[PDB]
Amino acid sequence: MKVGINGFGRIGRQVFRILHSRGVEVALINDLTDNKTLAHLLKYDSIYHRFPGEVAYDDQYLYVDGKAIRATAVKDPKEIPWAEAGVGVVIESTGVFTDADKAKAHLEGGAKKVIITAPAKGEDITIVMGVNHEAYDPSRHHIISNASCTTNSLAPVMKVLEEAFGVEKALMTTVHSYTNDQRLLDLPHKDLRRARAAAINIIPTTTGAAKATALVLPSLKGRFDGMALRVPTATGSISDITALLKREVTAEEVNAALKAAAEGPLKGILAYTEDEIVLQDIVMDPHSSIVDAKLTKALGNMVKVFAWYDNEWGYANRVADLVELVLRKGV
Amino acid sequence: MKVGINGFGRIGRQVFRILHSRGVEVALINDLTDNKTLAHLLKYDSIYHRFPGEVAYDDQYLYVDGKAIRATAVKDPKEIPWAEAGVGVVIESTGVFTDADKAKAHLEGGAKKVIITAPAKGEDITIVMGVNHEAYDPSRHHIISNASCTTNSLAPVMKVLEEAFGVEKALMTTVHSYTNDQRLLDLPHKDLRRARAAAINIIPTTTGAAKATALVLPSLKGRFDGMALRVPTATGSISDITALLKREVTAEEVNAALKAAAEGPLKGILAYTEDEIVLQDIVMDPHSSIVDAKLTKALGNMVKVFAWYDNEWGYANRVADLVELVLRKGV
Amino acid sequence: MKVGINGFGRIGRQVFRILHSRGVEVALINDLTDNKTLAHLLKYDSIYHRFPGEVAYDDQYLYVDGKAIRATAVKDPKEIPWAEAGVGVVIESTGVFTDADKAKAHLEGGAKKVIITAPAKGEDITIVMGVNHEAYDPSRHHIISNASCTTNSLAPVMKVLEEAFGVEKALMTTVHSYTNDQRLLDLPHKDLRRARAAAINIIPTTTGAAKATALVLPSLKGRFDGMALRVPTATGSISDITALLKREVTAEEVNAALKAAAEGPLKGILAYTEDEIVLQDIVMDPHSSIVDAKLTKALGNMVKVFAWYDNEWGYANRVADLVELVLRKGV
Amino acid sequence: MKVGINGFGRIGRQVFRILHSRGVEVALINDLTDNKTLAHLLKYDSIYHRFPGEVAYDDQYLYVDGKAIRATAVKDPKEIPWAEAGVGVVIESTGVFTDADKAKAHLEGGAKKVIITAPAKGEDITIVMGVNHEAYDPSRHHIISNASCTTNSLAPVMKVLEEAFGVEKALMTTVHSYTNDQRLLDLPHKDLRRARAAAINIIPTTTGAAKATALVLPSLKGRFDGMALRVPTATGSISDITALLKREVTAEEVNAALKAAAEGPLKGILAYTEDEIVLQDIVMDPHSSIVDAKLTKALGNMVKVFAWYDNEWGYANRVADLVELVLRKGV
Ligand SMILES: NC(=O)c1ccc[n+]([C@@H]2O[C@H](COP(=O)([O-])OP(=O)(O)OC[C@H]3O[C@@H](n4cnc5c(N)ncnc54)[C@H](O)[C@@H]3O)[C@@H](O)[C@H]2O)c1
Ligand SMILES: NC(=O)c1ccc[n+]([C@@H]2O[C@H](COP(=O)([O-])OP(=O)(O)OC[C@H]3O[C@@H](n4cnc5c(N)ncnc54)[C@H](O)[C@@H]3O)[C@@H](O)[C@H]2O)c1
Ligand SMILES: NC(=O)c1ccc[n+]([C@@H]2O[C@H](COP(=O)([O-])OP(=O)(O)OC[C@H]3O[C@@H](n4cnc5c(N)ncnc54)[C@H](O)[C@@H]3O)[C@@H](O)[C@H]2O)c1
Ligand SMILES: NC(=O)c1ccc[n+]([C@@H]2O[C@H](COP(=O)([O-])OP(=O)(O)OC[C@H]3O[C@@H](n4cnc5c(N)ncnc54)[C@H](O)[C@@H]3O)[C@@H](O)[C@H]2O)c1
Repeated sequence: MKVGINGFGRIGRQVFRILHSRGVEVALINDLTDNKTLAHLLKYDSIYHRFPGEVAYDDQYLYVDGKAIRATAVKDPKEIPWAEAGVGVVIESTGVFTDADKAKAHLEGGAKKVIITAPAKGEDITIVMGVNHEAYDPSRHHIISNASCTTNSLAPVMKVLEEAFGVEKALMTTVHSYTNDQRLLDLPHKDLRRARAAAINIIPTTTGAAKATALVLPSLKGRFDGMALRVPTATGSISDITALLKREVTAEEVNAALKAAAEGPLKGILAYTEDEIVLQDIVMDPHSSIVDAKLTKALGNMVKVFAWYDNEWGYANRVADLVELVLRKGV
Repeated sequence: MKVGINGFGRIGRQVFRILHSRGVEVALINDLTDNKTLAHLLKYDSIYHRFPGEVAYDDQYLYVDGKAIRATAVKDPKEIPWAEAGVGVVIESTGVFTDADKAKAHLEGGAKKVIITAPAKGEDITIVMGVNHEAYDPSRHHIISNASCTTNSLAPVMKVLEEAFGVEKALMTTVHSYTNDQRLLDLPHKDLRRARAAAINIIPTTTGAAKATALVLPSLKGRFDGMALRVPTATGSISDITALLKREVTAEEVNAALKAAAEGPLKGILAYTEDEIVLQDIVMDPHSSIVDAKLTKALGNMVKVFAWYDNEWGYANRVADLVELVLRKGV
Repeated sequence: MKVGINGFGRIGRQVFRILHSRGVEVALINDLTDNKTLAHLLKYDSIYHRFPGEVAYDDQYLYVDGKAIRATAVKDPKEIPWAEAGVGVVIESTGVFTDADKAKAHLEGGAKKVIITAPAKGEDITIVMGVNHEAYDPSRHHIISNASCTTNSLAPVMKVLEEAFGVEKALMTTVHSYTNDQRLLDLPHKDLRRARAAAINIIPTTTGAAKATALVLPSLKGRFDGMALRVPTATGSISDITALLKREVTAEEVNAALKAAAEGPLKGILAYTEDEIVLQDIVMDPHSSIVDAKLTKALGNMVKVFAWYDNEWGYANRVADLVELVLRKGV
Repeated sequence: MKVGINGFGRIGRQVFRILHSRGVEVALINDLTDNKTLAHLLKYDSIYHRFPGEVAYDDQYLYVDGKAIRATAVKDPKEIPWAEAGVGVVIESTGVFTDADKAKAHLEGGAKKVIITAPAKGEDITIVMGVNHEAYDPSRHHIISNASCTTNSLAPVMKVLEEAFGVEKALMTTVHSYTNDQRLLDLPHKDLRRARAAAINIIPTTTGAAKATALVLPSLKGRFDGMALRVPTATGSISDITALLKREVTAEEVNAALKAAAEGPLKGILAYTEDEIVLQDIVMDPHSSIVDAKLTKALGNMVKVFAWYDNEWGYANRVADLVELVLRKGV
């Protein structure tokens, strides 16, 4: 069937640009704004710049290189014209329908599969491409979570570590660009930390990306946890894992294990580099995790690995990848 | 009577800090959050830093320096206990009750005078201290307005220009720190320029600040206009004014007029300096507009003048000065 | 003859990327560092991202896409092997040999022309592509200045305002991203303003960009001047020109002039747009000036135009255009 | 005796303000620039703002509240009149004379003690106040190094972990504000990660701060190590310590330990808080390290702790303190 998107925001537009170049068909887009705003933001992105194609619109459609996309503005999933558009797969990027109770609503909209682009509650399955994607059974799995941007950077690295060396416990910190859940200047928020001026602060905040890695790598259940620090950058992040392994290693063995995963089984998902790169060098990179080899440290069995990831673009490519998988499998 | 504050935000909290240090007694603050958050934001400020005094709170009041202050979470100004609390002067800084129509609600609640800290629609009077405050009339003016931050910075200067030389036409641009009406990252908004990422962009935006100056200095009616460029700083702004005067002058003469005013009549509102300062140097300056004398240029009768202003602190001192005026004349 | 670049920094590398894609042959590059560093900085740029191609090096050469470019590290220009490399045209982008007398040293190295990529002093001719490029006389011009990034944005516009409406007086201000002549945090500088923290201030600094337009447009001699405000952005600027013209006009009228120039005689140099763009949308745009049509204001004869420019990319393209000109006309 | 300061930069000037507010007499300041500049730089600070005193100057002295303070521009330590000023303790804060063999010239010039505000090479001793100042020996120790901002932040925490539970191994990352050894925009540098533009990048960098902790807590030799991440903030850093302890602990045990140290023996050096603060909240805080109580986590015997530190102010205070001890111990 066709793909439909609810929530045309940061992940939403990026997934669109990507699905668009791969030649996947997006038939309807629903946000809470007029088509004129939907088309301006798609044409101009502050981070990824000019859209490479022609964008136009009318009161009911988005026109991209001549193809037409229904763009609506229904604040409720139930009433979104899924079936009538030919949409079997609904990417759900609003950020407000992560309880699978609420995401279920696209189904009686006529949608066949919902893919929550964030961690879900009561979903059918959480998938992280590269790690447990073979776990997908189209007979029983309909409401799928693709996990968070962070859990997708942790999982591929943790998997290599657990298989080559065995992991006993682990803690991690992600130093992350700010996102739209934060304030620009001091302002009321559910979290007294995120309530602060995102661009002139380092903001410690909680995360469950670590705990959630246990969903795709059960062996870590109860042995992985972490924290997050938000910093004044717009997109782009880095995961700082500190693992306690089951044997003694040297940086070279750890790096060598990561590099081989990156050129074999985890190809396209996990990457590995030896250059002296900074944040800007990984922006718009499509990998879920980019191992910066020169930073690895090992104190015997307490090792420390670092993986960069573009929380927008990389995630976005993962959503795209999943959608193609839900599709090739009969959806 | 006692001062209440509806809208505990950026301006709301600085005014409070200023009124608190002056001896005025605030008696109720209303916002949309809980007392914990309120107490917290008051105590810690990313820009003005720590609140100098003890702040605490129960599920009812905030205790600043032991003095309890009622605090509520009422979304409708009509349902606010101003009277019940002994609140004569309400400070409206939520920035949603700017049409004096809705603003009028605080009157039903028991208030006698409302002060909109923004450009209002349908107000009794619009005052800019130092310029036309001698025109406030207790018996007829109930819904005052202290104008915008930018308006407050131009007026003092324009007054000086007009009286000393006379203005024929004048256009201006204000380079201004971002504010809470902008976005962190590209997100929908009514103004498409402001839908964009605030901190990594120079954003042109429209401003009524020049036109609104004509309301306090009527001679400029239809003779003054401007633009605004929002830049990536969190507080502090500068006004670049290009005036076409009625006689040929030298920068020296223009500087001399502006200095004389700063030392005399406008003392306390207009400041003048010859030091080579920069943004951070005016952060937390209470003045309405500071003249950077070394930047004055003059081509005959065409002059260019600049004036920094701290859009949060400077402006908030004006609000306090007015609240304290409205009170010095019986509410 | 071939091109050689002296000073491989922000402008030199961009000019290179461009000369490179245009097929011009750069034979020798000189800076103050090793090839590993020249190669790395070239390969990874924070603003324009990965170099689209292969970069390698050795103790003696930089290999860009398989081509060998002699790369050296000589502090004195008299000592650069221009002759030994076959370099006829040198690009002087160090920023330290702007007094033509010092830049003369290049000719005593075997070089036949020098193009100072900055306002010069003592130059044969200062050329602003599109405005007065026809005056370059190969027979008599050898040390050519391409003027500042700002002058190049003011001249294409002022030229149009002078021919269609006639300019009588003008003052401009340029809100500019910071450059390497500034400081990261407070440090001594010849300029007490530039001595301050570039990324957290708005820094007023002086500029001769206005008076310089008078070299390419003699009619502005004694009639145009300005200022600059450096702000927290990496690259990209905007010029705010306030002109006093000779006839009364309407904004639409002024835009129409600009737009026409933009699609005819100034094609490729000047650009005109009507979309509601912000800074990020003009990064890596190749024009010298991009008229932001919706910003024009007009109070009779006093007009106000705004033109964006990317001080790195735009300027670089102009340097590449001048080099190609110099070459097409016989060295 | 009297204090002399070589290298009036970020640390030099903060140290002066501090020593000045304490009653310590600074007799001579040397740097490489003119007096006008030093004074202006002292008077106006982008981060801590205005110097709260009268600053004036003339061709040979600075004047802070009336006191004359000799000021000079001597490029070589050997040629400094340290003695002619009756200067006994020289604060070597330029950043180029951290090699004791080089800082030794201050002695030749007449001083008796040299305090290098940075990790040295060949120093008689390395002190980190609150941890090992009891080892300073006046008769033997003449060229003292006060360690790095980072070590001073790790040390007190490590001391408390080691004594309460015992540290097996531990690694750490410091998320740190940028500093003057980094670049504003891509420019050659020895470190290719630091050659990159500082204000728009998360720059990974090497630090020996974990290894110097062993110099003061010798039980850590070969059991401690780590990385640094520079971020687009101007001042303030946070340390993220992942320590493997000698027994199973709970977050409370650990914080209980740390709280107790702060209220007790480490008072004034270590601090403890349970508020949900962020970076700006610690700027200008005088403590070497501040435990963010709520950020602590523990997986059995693996713990993670976070401690903030204003790298200019916390440190300059430590520098002031050591100056005070070297004086009280007798020069
Ligand atoms: N940005 C990241 O780095 C990142 C990475 C991976 C996953 N995610 C997750 O993806 C989601 C989207 O985040 P994002 O950054 O794109 O945020 P965003 O705030 O840019 O996008 C949210 C969009 O939803 C729209 N919206 C709000 N309510 C709506 C509704 N009821 N129906 C239709 N449209 C509605 C908003 O108009 C907006 O365009 C969140 O769950 C987020 O946590 C974000
Ligand atoms: N920020 C400045 O530079 C500044 C300066 C001068 C004037 N102004 C004008 O002042 C106003 C305040 O802006 P601010 O910057 O303080 O913004 P803000 O967004 O920081 O303040 C708004 C606060 O009021 C609360 N509020 C919103 N709806 C509420 C309601 N319905 N009833 C009660 N409280 C509610 C919000 O939750 C928040 O606490 C605006 O009108 C603005 O245009 C702002
Ligand atoms: N940055 C811009 O926006 C821009 C735009 C227009 C014009 N310009 C002008 O062009 C020049 C370059 O500015 P930039 O921003 O590229 O500078 P930059 O600081 O980025 O680079 C200058 C390079 O010159 C090298 N260098 C220094 N001295 C040298 C020497 N004596 N011999 C050889 N190489 C030497 C430096 O090591 C450095 O790599 C300046 O004149 C600038 O004023 C800059
Ligand atoms: N800034 C911090 O975060 C921090 C923290 C702890 C330690 N330090 C260490 O302190 C030192 C200074 O750092 P800063 O950040 O104050 O640096 P900075 O670059 O601001 O200070 C340098 C000052 O030293 C002056 N100087 C340089 N060479 C000189 C010389 N030859 N003679 C006299 N004066 C000279 C410079 O002109 C400038 O005034 C470095 O060793 C640094 O690593 C800095």
